[PDB]
Amino acid sequence: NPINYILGLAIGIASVGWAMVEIDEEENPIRLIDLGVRVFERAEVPKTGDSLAMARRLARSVRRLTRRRAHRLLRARRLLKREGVLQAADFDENGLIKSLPNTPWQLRAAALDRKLTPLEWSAVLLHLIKHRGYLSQRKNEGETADKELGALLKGVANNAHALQTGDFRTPAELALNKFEKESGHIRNQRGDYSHTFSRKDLQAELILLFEKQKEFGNPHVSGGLKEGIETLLMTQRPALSGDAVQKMLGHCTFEPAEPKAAKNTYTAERFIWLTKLNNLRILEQGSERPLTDTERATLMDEPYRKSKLTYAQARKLLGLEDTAFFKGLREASTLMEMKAYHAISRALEKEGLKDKKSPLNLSSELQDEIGTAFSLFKTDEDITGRLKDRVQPEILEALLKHISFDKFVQISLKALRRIVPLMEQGKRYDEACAEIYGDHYGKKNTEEKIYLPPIPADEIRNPVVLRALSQARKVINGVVRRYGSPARIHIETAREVGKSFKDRKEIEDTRYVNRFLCQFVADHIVFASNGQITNLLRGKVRAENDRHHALDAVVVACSTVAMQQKITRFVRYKTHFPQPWEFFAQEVMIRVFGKPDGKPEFEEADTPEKLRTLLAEKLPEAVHEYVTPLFVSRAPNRKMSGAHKDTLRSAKRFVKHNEKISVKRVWLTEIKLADLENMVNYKNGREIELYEALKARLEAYGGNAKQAFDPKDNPFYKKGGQLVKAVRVEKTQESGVLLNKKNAYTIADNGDMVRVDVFCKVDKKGKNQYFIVPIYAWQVAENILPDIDCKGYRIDDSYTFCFSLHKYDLIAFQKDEKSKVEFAYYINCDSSNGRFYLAWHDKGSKEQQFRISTQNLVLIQKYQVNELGKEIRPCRLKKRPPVR
RNA sequence: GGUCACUCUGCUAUUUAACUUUACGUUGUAGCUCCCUUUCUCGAAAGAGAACCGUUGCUACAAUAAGGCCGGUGCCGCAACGCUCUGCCCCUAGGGGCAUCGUUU
DNA sequence: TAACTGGGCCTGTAAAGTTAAATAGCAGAGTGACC
DNA sequence: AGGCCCAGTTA
Repeated sequence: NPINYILGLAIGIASVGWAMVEIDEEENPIRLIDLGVRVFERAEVPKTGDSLAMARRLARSVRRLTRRRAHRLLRARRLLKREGVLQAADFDENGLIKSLPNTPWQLRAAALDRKLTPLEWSAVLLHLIKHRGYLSQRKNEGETADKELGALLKGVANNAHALQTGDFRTPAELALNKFEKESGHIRNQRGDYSHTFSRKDLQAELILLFEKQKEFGNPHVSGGLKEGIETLLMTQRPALSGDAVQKMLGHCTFEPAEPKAAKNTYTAERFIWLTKLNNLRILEQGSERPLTDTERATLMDEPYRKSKLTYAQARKLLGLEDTAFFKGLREASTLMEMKAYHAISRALEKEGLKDKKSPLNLSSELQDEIGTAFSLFKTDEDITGRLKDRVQPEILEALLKHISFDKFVQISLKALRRIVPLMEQGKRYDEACAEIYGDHYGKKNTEEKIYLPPIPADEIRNPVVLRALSQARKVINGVVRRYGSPARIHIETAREVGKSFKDRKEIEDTRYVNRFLCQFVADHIVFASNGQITNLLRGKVRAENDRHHALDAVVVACSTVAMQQKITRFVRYKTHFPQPWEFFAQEVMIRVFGKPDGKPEFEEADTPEKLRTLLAEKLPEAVHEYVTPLFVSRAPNRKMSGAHKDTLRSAKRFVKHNEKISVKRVWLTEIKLADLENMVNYKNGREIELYEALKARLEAYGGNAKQAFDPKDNPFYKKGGQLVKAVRVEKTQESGVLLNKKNAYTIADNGDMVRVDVFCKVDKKGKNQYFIVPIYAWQVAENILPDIDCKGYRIDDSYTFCFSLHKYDLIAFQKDEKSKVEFAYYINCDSSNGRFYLAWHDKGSKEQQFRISTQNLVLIQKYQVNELGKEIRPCRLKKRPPVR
């Protein structure tokens, strides 16, 4: 099996591809061999550009929030029962309070003046616990500039200031006189923050109430009840706990199994100091010069004595005035800050055993330990658990009172302890590294294999580029595992593939430019091509990616020569760089498209034999049987995960009387004429005059609902004087998802179809009718297998099972009794008509390059297998797979 | 000497991953409230007055994935990656592919 | 009265913190490989 | 972009 490969691969954000070539003795390729292109599912939400895992993280966060709030209210009700406020006869079967009042603001205001019923008192407590305001929970240090206070902070601070004035005693009293004043309502509406309170003010109201209801003879003012309610109001789970920081740390440079040193460590701060000092060889007298040993020793230990050793103090300590020095800094801005030592010193001088002018002292190892503790942990529990019986209790209490460390450095404490004395002597960082670790300091151990392994867990930041590198490794290994190891493959990352979705939309080498790809390919196995000069080699060209990756591939296969040499020379500051060779300038255009030949309108060479024979008769001995008509390979998605749509709609009629409609309120600002036509009180004829008034108000502005119905400029009023901010509108709901089935009639649109199972049947008039059934994620969660085919009737035993498929799986095409074979790729399916969206070997821009097809009478639709760059086999399945 | 790349430090900008909360929004149920369909009752008429349902606004409460686990204030569940355990599909005992399998947990 | 077909509508959101990591720009120190 | 309905047309 003779083999030779310098093939060449070109990658992009939405596609990768490769084209093979036969090489000779030295750096010269003969005729090409084979090509194949894979496409991508861009790893980001298409329109927004958000990460796919970002929505998952937000869903997890809101799940946790909702669940913890529910359980906090449950604990509140259990405490209400225990402390004797309410008895078991006051709780229903679901644990809720019977006849619980719905006026907690008025009751919170009246509790300042009168006695409260146990029901009123329980309602007030539950209302204070459920709506508890915002907690600052940020670093207590600050300055005299707060410019970025947004809407939430502005509202909270304004309400707090209005509560600190001598007119309103409590937040509920202020809420009642803002309810009446201008808002008309109490809470926030339409994403506003004007009415939110600080949790400190709500805690103050809770304490003051408890005191007042102690004055007025409320029987339930127990200390246990007060402590429980205050704990339920104030307690929050910590943001960082345990190894949360440790699991997020990088790896030390030289020391293999050692964690990074904290930036606020003694050793690390002295290391930064010595780095600055020894690399400060910057004194310009017309020529630079280092600092002598006596100069360094004199200036070194001043940052401990004073607060900040700035450049002015440095000059005033030793130097002159004419050889200005102080390299490439062009005032004197602090030059160094011993922030860890100075911060510990001022914290201990605040309350502890310390004097202001006197210099403080502690074991350098203990300083290291406390820095590491405050960087790796934030809760007092974990910090004490790490520093108990390592430090004294009083100084530990002071440190927990006023110390907080955040950042880290790139090298461990062990390597730092080995390195910093060599810098104290005067040696440079690289000198110490070469002296200690023998100038190697990292062993690639280049286990060059034929197959390329994947990347590790902490691969890179960008998930789009992570997926790019993963599928690039896949496509490279697929060809290396069957065509031998390549000599000078190809490299090709587009300027847009690198990074910057937002800049990508602005455009419609500042990127993660192969820093993990170049290293990976160079170690575990090449030609570094440049997309700018990758269009160059003599040979637009149908920008729509039928084979748009193939040209980039064949030319990334040709970048190893003086072209790149004087390209680097032109990057340094050359006119001609042609490389015409092998007389395939138009043969490649013939092969990669299939039927291009400069004709631009001709039947595709969709057959192997036909393609080879026709190219043999086109512009002789360059024909190689190891080729097949090229078509793109789709990365398929078979994930069974997904979620239903977030919008909740009424479904009382849908389940009780089985009319296929949902009802949802629509704001008058986002309303349209069709919504008015689907008003609940209009289509049943309840409120015709209101409908006519709304229609007139909309038509007066020609459909501009944001301007016709605008608060504070054009409010709408019903007959009688009641405001209308939204109206219930009916929508057609053929299929849905029932939610909260125990306590309500609520539905949500299906969303996230995971797969489609297609059955085929005969016996109407000797013809084949196909029925297609959808399967969504919620059905997989509920473990059900549907039997209704999108418009069709039930699936009985008569219908024989034919197959099932997911997105991007290819199938076969009839389109009629007598037509062409038309292999295509699934994209979507229609829940109403059963239609299919499809795309063929053309890149398939979903906006315009779509194809629509209905499926009831197609006379042939078949499952297919479309593995690597071109390895298409026919797959057949006969056992209907279930869902769990 | 220039070009590129790499290690370390400082500052800046952007991006990514994890976690803690708040305020909304949506649906439902109550209560008060704006309209209003229908059906009745009292009326000899005029006129009143009730009731279900719909529904405007405000307040409260509930739900806010659907669902999996298992030796309670419990862990997961809209993502990515991979072939060590399984299935499917595929290709020649060997090898791939895709997962409903596993990992980040 | 049932399919086919082009058009077109609706889709969950903002704000406040604790962290870690990745890319790029500038300044400072060095290394190595090419031109 | 996914989901899928709407009004017209066609067999």
